[PDB]
Amino acid sequence: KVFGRCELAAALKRHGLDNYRGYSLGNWVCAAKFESNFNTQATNRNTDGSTDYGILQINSRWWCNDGRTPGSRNLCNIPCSALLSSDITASVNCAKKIVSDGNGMNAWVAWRNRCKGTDVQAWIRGCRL
Repeated sequence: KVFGRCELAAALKRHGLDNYRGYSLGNWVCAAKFESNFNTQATNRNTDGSTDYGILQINSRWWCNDGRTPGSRNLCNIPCSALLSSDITASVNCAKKIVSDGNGMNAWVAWRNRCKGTDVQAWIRGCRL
C-alpha cells in the first residue's frame, strides 16, 4: 500500500509515534517519505547482503528474520515480510525498539541526511490530526 501523507501521519499518531522518544510526528513522516516514498512494499538490498523492508526500511541484519541474512539477530522477533503489510503495526512496533536503541532516529540514514535539522513540521501541515 502507498500511503498518502496525511493518511500516514494519522496512522502513525494513532500508533503512538507522535513524540515517541522526543521525536515529533513530522520526523516520522519525513523519514517514511525518503526511506520508502510511503510504500509499505519497498525493499532494498544492501552490499553486506542484508535487506531493508517496508515503509521505514527496517534492516534484516538486526531487526527481522528473512531467512537469508547469515548472522541476523531478529531483535523485533518477526519475519521481515510482516513489515511489508498494509497494516503498519509491526513496522511501528519494531521502529519503537530501534529508536530506543540509543542512537535515536540516526539509525535511519535518510532521516539523518534529509530530515534532521529541517522544518519537519511542514510534513504534517494541512492534515486533520
